[PDB]
This record gives sequence, structure tokens and C-alpha cells, in this order.
Amino acid sequence: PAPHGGILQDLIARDALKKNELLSEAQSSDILVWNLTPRQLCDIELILNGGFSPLTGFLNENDYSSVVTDSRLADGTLWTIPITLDVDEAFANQIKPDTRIALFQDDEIPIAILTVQDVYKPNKTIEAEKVFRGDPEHPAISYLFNVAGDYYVGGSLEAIQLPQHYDYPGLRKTPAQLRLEFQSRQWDRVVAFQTRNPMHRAHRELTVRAAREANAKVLIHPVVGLTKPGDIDHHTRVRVYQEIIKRYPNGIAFLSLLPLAMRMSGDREAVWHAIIRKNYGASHFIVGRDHAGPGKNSKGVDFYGPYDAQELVESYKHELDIEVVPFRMVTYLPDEDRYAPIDQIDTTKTRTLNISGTELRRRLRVGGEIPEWFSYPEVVKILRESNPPRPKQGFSIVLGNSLTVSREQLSIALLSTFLQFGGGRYYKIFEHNNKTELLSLIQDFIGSGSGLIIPNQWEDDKDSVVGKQNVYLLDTSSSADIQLESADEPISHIVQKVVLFLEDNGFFVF
Amino acid sequence: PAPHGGILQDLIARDALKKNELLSEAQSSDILVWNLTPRQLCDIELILNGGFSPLTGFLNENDYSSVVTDSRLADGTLWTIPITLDVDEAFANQIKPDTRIALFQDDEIPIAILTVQDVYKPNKTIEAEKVFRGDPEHPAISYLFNVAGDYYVGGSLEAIQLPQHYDYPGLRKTPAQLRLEFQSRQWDRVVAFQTRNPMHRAHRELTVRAAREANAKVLIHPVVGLTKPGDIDHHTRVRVYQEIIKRYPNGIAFLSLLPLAMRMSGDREAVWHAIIRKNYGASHFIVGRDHAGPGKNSKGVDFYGPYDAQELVESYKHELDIEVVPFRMVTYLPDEDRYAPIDQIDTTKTRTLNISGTELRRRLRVGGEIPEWFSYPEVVKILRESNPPRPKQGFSIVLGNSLTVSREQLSIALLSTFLQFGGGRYYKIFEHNNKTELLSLIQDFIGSGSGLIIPNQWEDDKDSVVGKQNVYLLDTSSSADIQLESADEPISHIVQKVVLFLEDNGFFVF
Ligand SMILES: Nc1ncnc2c1ncn2[C@@H]1O[C@H](COP(=O)(O)OP(=O)(O)O)[C@@H](O)[C@H]1O
Ligand SMILES: Nc1ncnc2c1ncn2[C@@H]1O[C@H](COP(=O)(O)OP(=O)(O)O)[C@@H](O)[C@H]1O
Ligand SMILES: [Ca+2]
Ligand SMILES: [Ca+2]
Ligand SMILES: [Ca+2]
Ligand SMILES: [Ca+2]
Ligand SMILES: [Ca+2]
Ligand SMILES: [Ca+2]
Ligand SMILES: [Mg+2]
Ligand SMILES: [Mg+2]
Ligand SMILES: [Mg+2]
Ligand SMILES: [Mg+2]
Ligand code: NA
Ligand code: NA
Ligand code: NA
Ligand code: NA
Ligand code: NA
Ligand code: NA
Ligand code: NA
Ligand code: NA
Ligand code: NA
Ligand code: NA
Ligand code: NA
Ligand code: NA
Repeated sequence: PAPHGGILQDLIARDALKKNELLSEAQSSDILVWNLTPRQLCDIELILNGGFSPLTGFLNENDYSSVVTDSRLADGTLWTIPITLDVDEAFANQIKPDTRIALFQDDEIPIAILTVQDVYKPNKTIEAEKVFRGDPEHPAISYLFNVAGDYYVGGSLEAIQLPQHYDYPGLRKTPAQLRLEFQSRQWDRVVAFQTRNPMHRAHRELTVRAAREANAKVLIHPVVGLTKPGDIDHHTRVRVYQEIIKRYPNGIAFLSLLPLAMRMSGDREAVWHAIIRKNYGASHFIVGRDHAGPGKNSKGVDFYGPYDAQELVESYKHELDIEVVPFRMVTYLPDEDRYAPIDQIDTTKTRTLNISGTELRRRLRVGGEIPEWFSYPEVVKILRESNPPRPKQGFSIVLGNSLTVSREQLSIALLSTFLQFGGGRYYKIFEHNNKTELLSLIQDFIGSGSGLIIPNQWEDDKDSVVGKQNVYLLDTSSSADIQLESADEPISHIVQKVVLFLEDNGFFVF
Repeated sequence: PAPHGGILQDLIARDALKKNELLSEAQSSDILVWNLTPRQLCDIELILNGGFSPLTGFLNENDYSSVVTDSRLADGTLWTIPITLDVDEAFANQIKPDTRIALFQDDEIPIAILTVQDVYKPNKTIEAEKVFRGDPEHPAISYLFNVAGDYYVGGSLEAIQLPQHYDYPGLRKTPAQLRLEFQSRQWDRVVAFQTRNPMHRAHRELTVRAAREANAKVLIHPVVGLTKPGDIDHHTRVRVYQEIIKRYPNGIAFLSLLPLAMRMSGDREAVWHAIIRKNYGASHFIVGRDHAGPGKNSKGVDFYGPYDAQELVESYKHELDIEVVPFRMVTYLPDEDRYAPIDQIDTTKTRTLNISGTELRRRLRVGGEIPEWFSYPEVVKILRESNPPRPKQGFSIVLGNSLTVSREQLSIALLSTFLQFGGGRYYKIFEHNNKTELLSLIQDFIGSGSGLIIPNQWEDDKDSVVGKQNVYLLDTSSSADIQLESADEPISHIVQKVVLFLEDNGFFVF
């Protein structure tokens, strides 16, 4: 179908003969410069290549406001997610309309020149409530208040080049490129599948049903920009994707990576995804259970209904101009050894089985087996590879402040003890001396699979610098992970407590 | 580099706005029509897409002649293999210069409109001797005299569409497309690897050395048009290729199928391959041992020297305008467990190992093991899949004419006997009654893995219709595959002879 708004806004193509000129300007000693943030680099690349058509810059207050209260651009164009350039008060204060800002990447690569139309200070609470449903634990809300700048700069863009990427070089097809791909193959019907997690049996089956129902070819269009904190990294996923694509019949599917920065905005996000996929050349778009939803909040309540997205997309049906292929919870049927939409089976006279993400995360962490029927073995292998079981995980033991025994001697004792176990883990007594340049390495080591013995705590002001994962506190404090009986407890006693704790948590296996 | 001649002759692009017009003409009740042969469909697709640049139609006598005696087109452009439209006397007699012929595919799809320049009757002997070196067993020479028409029709072409293909739809990149592929990835150095056989360890290693030596990305450009009779089918090969490509480091290689019709013209063919690859956008081209050679003739003598191609290519070096990466026999080194060019090892103080094609063909036919070091297991699996060991092969037993026992009873006896063995083969008493519509099916069954019991021989005039593979003759004749003692030999005796014969040839395994 035609790109949203009718015109593919490929600004790279549009501004081709301005490149050298824009480049010079971007590099002049007088232009205002802003180094794009990660999500901003994700958004600007979708703007510059026509993925966010009709958009051609970041939303101004008028357009932004309409999107928030209307799910539409000022002119009425259906648009649910606000795309804005958030900056800080400092930078904002140097901006005036008509001003031209050079937007860089990594403070080195000139991406584009923004021509300021306005500088406003959004009410983050309204955006939070109206666009993301207001739950503070919601990924987009947390980002909004904790990472996003407090001042938005609206304005038109002029392309210099798309953000640089050294991985998966040929796979990040642009709307124009993908459209050309489908064309060279004479694909006039393509159903797109959005995804931010690895694909298992259910997915393969559901995407194939879609291809069969829609009579269209399959586009696995995974998100590699930004997703939900805690998601499997995109590299591990691209591998999972390239592997699973070999399970489809020869010539039915195409893989293309989408550098989109998700918002986990359930239903609004689905409407947005459909618009994006249409721009990219898809004729059909899959919207399954809890599309783009972030699950439940700590209280166990749903951020979005399991089918809110489907319903919203359905209400915008005649406007989207792209066909939606809805799916009900696709589950496993033991007795018939096959998958199928829950709405097609009698959950009364037929038994179903389902390994949830939580459940999977768990197996991977304990080294537990994952059913042959759940996912393909190569997929699981790749997952295990980058999400190793506890006996392969790294960790850190911190000698609490309450500790009264010799920290040096307790450290050595723990070191020598861990060493005798053997098995491949690297151990080290890591003194940070409160230097953040060191504190910031604690997780690099844990991430490398190493066991670190830390002689003492770090200032509370520096706590943010350290990634809490697999970091355990040894102390008499009630809030210690490994609680000591008393600050003067004999070393050997402490060592056994720590060993058994780590063994109880899968780090050690004898 | 620039395409040969300087201009990419993508006639599909050139004649885009003529398509509807050419189409109408091609489909008029008055235009002369010729349905392209297989190799002709191979050649015309390389002409229409700029692969044979500078060519823009089939060679006329002037150009043809110069290519034969000069390895150059009339204007001097380096060109070693003659590309002509060979027709029969009947068709030829209706052609006059200025005439326009509609060239169809499968008598249904209009490919192009040829504007006749001349109609000549080539001296096949000269072409055989001068271009293919005159050995009658040479693949190109046999085709020349046994398949090629005796009259060549030279003339310019006007594109309607490239030949239709329903398999590997997106993989058959055109020069322009490939060039666009390399570009979108910013590949300014690409070394192309030609191939018509499956790729094993040696190949992967040799193409990687090339990539490293040349400082260029890898293009696996296999031939899927026409190769040498007896080669592994291209489908099996594409699978082998798609699998082996996964053994290269991420992002270093690209796979694109070339619908070229090989000539197995050793050195001349190599020069031609380099020109073709240059047109397709390559900056480097690999030329290894016996490039494009058909091996030895039945007498055991070489059609070309193991490095004739390398030497010819080298002599045209400053003309080819594409860098050649020559390789000496790449062999295996047991003790160092690695491959390397023979010219880099001391064949005196180091042992080498090599499983030749013949040797491989043999293992595959006996179900023999293929060294882990020779090829990758997935590749070998795919090969075995379409080149099954004897116990899975089909065959046919023919009751010779000399036979004097009851043909009906001997047939049944052989049928019931084979049946008791079990094992999965399908058996049938196949009566052909000399009807070619039936004789032509004999190989389809053998190909399907079935065992056919044929009650009697077929007329000699019909012999050509039958594929001699796995077709054994039971007769008293000295020239019988399973020789009987006498035409009246008792059935049970004959049955044992046949059983033991088939068991001795791997068809039966107990
Ligand atoms: N078991 C399932 N039943 C129905 N739909 C599913 C199922 N699993 C995944 N989907 C759908 O597949 C798509 C991508 O899945 P996933 O990556 O987990 O979520 P997200 O929408 O956040 O990308 C979504 O449309 C989702 O609703
Ligand atoms: N062992 C080897 N050492 C060096 N080059 C090789 C070796 N095997 C194959 N090659 C080269 O690989 C390319 C393709 O191989 P193949 O398909 O067998 O022959 P062809 O040249 O007929 O396409 C050729 O350039 C050939 O010379
Ligand atoms: Ca704030
Ligand atoms: Ca629920
Ligand atoms: Ca005490
Ligand atoms: Ca003849
Ligand atoms: Ca030889
Ligand atoms: Ca007798
Ligand atoms: Mg980028
Ligand atoms: Mg989900
Ligand atoms: Mg074709
Ligand atoms: Mg060879
Ligand atoms: Na439309
Ligand atoms: Na810098
Ligand atoms: Na709801
Ligand atoms: Na519409
Ligand atoms: Na429809
Ligand atoms: Na426990
Ligand atoms: Na040149
Ligand atoms: Na016909
Ligand atoms: Na002669
Ligand atoms: Na060079
Ligand atoms: Na020679
Ligand atoms: Na024998």
C-alpha cells in the first residue's frame, strides 16, 4: 500500500544533492550541536528513511499535543506515538526558532540539520497518562521521567546520512530498499511479523498460518533498536532469527532488521507498528496476543488487556490501509502434537500446554531442559549461549561494612576456597576504592562469568554506578543476601555460609 | 570495475517503455517465432541483463568468426566464447535480414524480438578445433555436433522480459541488482568464486584465503544454468551452497546464482568468466586448478592443462580490467590438520591427502563414509540425500530376447523374490510394448528408487528413448550384464544369479 500520508519521506534520497553542503554546515565552528541519544538515533533513522512517513522532523507542540490527546497529527493523520527531540534546559536555552542545529552521533558523525520551529516543555504527567496509561512501572513512563529531557525541540529535518551501524550491514533494509526487494521477487502480498523476543515453534506456526490465510509471503521484521529493559540482546536474537528462518519453506520468508525504538505502548504501539510496516511495503500486519505490551506491573496487574491492541487496530481499520491478521493466544496441544489458536480449540475437550517467558527465563538460568516441542534445538542452543545457566554465571560477594573480621584474610579464604572447586570460572579480589572507573567494571566481570570478591562496600552516592545483578551482600544486616550471625564470626564459618549460599543458588555444582 | 566495453547492456532497463509494444508484436499472428532451447534461454538471459556486455544480441558471422579465430569481437573487444542462436535448416530458410523474430520460452512466454542481421552455416569443425580444442569427447564439441542447430542467426535483441524461473526467485541477481547489493553494503572490493560442483572444506578455505589476500568481500557465484552432463543438479548444489555459506564469518560473503550455460571450455572459458564477473560488479576473480575444465577424455588424457586457464587469463591481464586471484592445487595436510595451496608446502617433508571427485562419487554410491575433514557433515548429508547409496538406488532387470523360459513366470518369480527382501524399494513388472511414452518412464522409476522387471527388450530404434543408468540386461549374450548359461536355464537358477548380481552391486544388503 501507499506509505502513510501517501508519500514516502525518504529524506536521504530527497536531500542527496545537499549532502556535501549540509555536511559542511554540520561541521562549521558556529552551528549549535546536539549529540543524539540512543532512542533519538533510533527515531531519527526511521524519520530520515521514510519509515515514519508522513513525518519529516521531530514533532512540534501542535503536532505533539494532537498525538497525545487525539492519536492524530494536527492535520488529522492517524498517529499514536509521539516522536520528539528531548533536550535539557541548558541546551534548550540556546535554541530559538529559525535556529539550525546539527545533530550528531557519538559526537563524531553528522546525521542531520534540524531547523527549529519551537521549543516547549511538555507536561510529562499528561503524556504518561494519556499515551502510556500512567502506570509508573510502564517502560515508556519510566524512560519519560528518568531518561527523557524535559524540553522538546520541534522542527524539520534535512538528511546527511542514516546513523552508522557496523553489525548486520546488509540486513537493515530501508523502506525503499525493502520495497525494491519485494518487487524484484514480484511479491505483491507480504504479511509482516513484528517481534522483540526470540521466535519459537508457536511463532513459526503462527506466521505460517498468517501467510496461508493472507495468501502472502512472510516478512520477519524484528526490532533491533530499543525494546524493553531486560529483553534478550538483539545480536542473540538476530542469530535466533536467521536460524529459525531456515525452518520455513524455501522462498516464503524474508528477514529485515528494523532499527525502531519500541515504547512498549501496547495498543497505541500496535497502530503505530502497522503504519510503520505499511511504509516499509507490507500489505498485511500480524497482531497477536498482548501485542507490544510490557506484561504486568509488580502488583501482577496487566498494563494492557491481552487483546486491547487488536481492538484498537480494528477500530482504525479503514484508516490504516494495511490489512491486519489478528491471532488469539497460539498454544500447544500435547495429544495432537501441534499448535493452534486458542479460539479454535475447545479448552474443555482438549489439553493445552504453555511455557511462558518467565518459565523459559527460569529454565535457561537453571540449565533446565526446554521441550523439543517448545522451540527448535538450534534456537535454544543460541539462547543458552548468551543466557548461561547459573554454574556458568558470574557473581560478586561483598564483605559488608558491619564485618569485623579481617577483610584481607576473609577475602583470601574465599578466593582459595572457590579456587579448589575448579570448573572454569575466573576469580578475583576486586578493590574498587570507591573509584567509579572501577565500580563500573564490576558488571563487566560478572558478565564475563567471573566471581569477584569485594573487600568492602562502596559509598551510597556511587551505588548507581554498579549493576546489582548477581551482586550479593555478606553482612549481619537483616537486609544482607548472605546474613552473618555476628560481625566477629570466624572466617571458616563465614566461608561455609558463603559456599553453601552460592551452591544453593546454582553457581556451584558438585 | 566498469562493465566490459564500458556500458552495462541491461536491455531490460533499456527497453522498459517498449515492453507493451514489443509484447504485442511478439504476439502478432504474423511474426516468425522461435522457441528458445535450454542453453539459448541461458544465453539470452545473460545478454538481456548486461551479463554478456558488450553483447546486445547473438553474434553475426563477422563477430562469430573473429571470436573463433581471434578470441575477440570484430571491433577487437576481448571475447573468447561464441554466443550464437543456432536454428535448423527449416527455420533458417524462412529468415531474411531485416526480418524480426519473436523468441519464446516454452512456446508460451515472449522473451525478446530478434532483428536478423544474417543467417550463416558455421563450420562446426573449425569451431570445435579452434574454440574447444577439437577432442570429440569435449562437452562443448559433443553439444556442438549433437544438439546445436546447423544454422546460426545473428542479430540485435530487444528485451521483453528475462526467462521465467520459479525456483530460488530472489537469488538470481542481475548485474545491476548485484551491483546495488554490494553498494548498499559499501563493498568496494569483491572477489568472485565460480563453481559448478558442491563446495567442500578446500573451497571454503581457498575462498577465504582469497578474501584475505585480496582484502575483499566474498561472492559465491555458482552456475545454475547448464554445466557438464553428469554434474550434481543445481537444486542440490544451491542447498549445499546455502548451507556452506553459514561457515563463513558473519557478513563476509554473498550468494547469488548465475544462470550461465557453461561450455567447459577451460582456459577460454576462464577469460569469459572473468569478463562476466566484471560485468556483475566483481573487483577480483578466482581462478584455481583446471578452471572450467572437463577433466580427461576416456583415454585418460587432459582436455586442458591444470593451469592453462591461469596462464591465458594472465596473458590477457591488462585487458580484463578485473583482478585475478590464482590458486595452486589446494590440498589437505593430515598432520597439521589444515588446507593450503600445494605451491606453499614441501610435498617432500609434508604429507598431503586428497579425495577426488571420482573418489567422492564412489563413496556416495556405496554409502561409504566421507572424512569429517573433507567436507562439512550437513553438505555431505544433502549430497547423500540426492545421490543415494546403492541400497537406496533404483534399477531395472531386462529379460533378454534370447531368453527361452516363460517371461511371465520369470517376471513373477523375480517380483516375489525381491519382495521378500523388504527394505523399502518399490517393485513392478513394467511392460513397455515398445511404446516410447512408456520407455521414457523407465528412468523416472529408476530415479524414484524403484526396481523394474521388464519382460522383454525394446526395438533398437527406440533405444535412445531409455536412460541406460541402472538398466541391466539378463541374457545368454556375451554382452549381457547378467549372463545366463543357456536360454532354457531353470527359473530358480536365473533368479539366484540375478539376486546375487544385485547384491554384489549394492542394491541388496542383508
Ligand atoms: N503465543 C502467542 N499467541 C498469539 N500471539 C503471539 C504469541 N506469541 C507471540 N505472539 C505475537 O507475536 C508478535 C511478536 O511477539 P513478541 O516479540 O513476544 O512481542 P512484541 O509485540 O512485544 O514484539 C506479537 O504480535 C505477539 O502478540
Ligand atoms: N583443490 C582446488 N585447488 C585450487 N582450486 C580449486 C580446487 N578445487 C576447485 N578449485 C577451483 O574452484 C573453482 C570452481 O570449482 P569447480 O566447480 O569444481 O570447477 P569449475 O571451474 O568447472 O567451475 C574453479 O576456479 C577451480 O579451478
Ligand atoms: Ca525531569
Ligand atoms: Ca491477564
Ligand atoms: Ca564475639
Ligand atoms: Ca547437423
Ligand atoms: Ca592431469
Ligand atoms: Ca535345454
Ligand atoms: Mg544505523
Ligand atoms: Mg509479548
Ligand atoms: Mg530467469
Ligand atoms: Mg573442477
Ligand atoms: Na493504498
Ligand atoms: Na568523542
Ligand atoms: Na482493556
Ligand atoms: Na485508504
Ligand atoms: Na483481505
Ligand atoms: Na534454598
Ligand atoms: Na578500471
Ligand atoms: Na504449448
Ligand atoms: Na582441421
Ligand atoms: Na590488487
Ligand atoms: Na597446456
Ligand atoms: Na563382486
